[PDB]
Amino acid sequence: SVNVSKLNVDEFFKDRDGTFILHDVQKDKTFIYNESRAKERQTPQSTFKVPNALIGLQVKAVRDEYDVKRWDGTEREFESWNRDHTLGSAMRDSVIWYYQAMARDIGEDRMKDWLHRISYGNEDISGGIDQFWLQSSLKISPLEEKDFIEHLYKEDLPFDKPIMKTVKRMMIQEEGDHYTLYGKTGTRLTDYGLGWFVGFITTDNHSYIFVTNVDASGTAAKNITTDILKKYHLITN
Repeated sequence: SVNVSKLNVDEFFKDRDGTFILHDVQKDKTFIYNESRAKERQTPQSTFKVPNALIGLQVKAVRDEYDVKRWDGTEREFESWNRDHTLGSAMRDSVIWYYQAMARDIGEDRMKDWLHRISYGNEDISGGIDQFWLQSSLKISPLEEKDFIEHLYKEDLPFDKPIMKTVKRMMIQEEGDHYTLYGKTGTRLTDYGLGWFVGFITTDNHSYIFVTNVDASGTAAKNITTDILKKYHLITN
């Protein structure tokens, strides 16, 4: 099994400004590439869909991963956004409008209370109930994102356990024969100059929490992550 203290990911960050964090759950060891950036609080983008979904389910703003919100008919920038969505499909396709509707239903008071309860970054929602995670007031460091995802993995958060199971299932990106990859991307869609992929991977007898944060798109962040996990024989088939 991989010894994360001996990782090297230099080849995947050439000509990039990024950080990579990998935590071995069973061996309780953490590798960090670019610790300075790992400590820098940044806007979470669609990585906020993870805590947003937990809170929205917990307060019954939405019923389950299948809660349908009908598309209003307005053509938006991405084709995948221009159809009816559910909590789960809107996570998979980063459908901002769905999560904005849910955030408005959660409301400022409950959102503030929950972000304080889970100590999510600077907890700053002053940018607006349906805007604060989108290159706005809320900021969280890559290491803080790793801690949050690790708490979700271990279910050391103050949510009902079935809600945490549901949201983790909504994060499934690839279900192979020998591994399951969970994750959420985020991108700053103005310049595509801030990108995230946060999540975890399970194999037989091993699991790992990861965060990639980079001066590129969320897709680039995800591809860097999967390249690293493949290199170390965690993503196989």
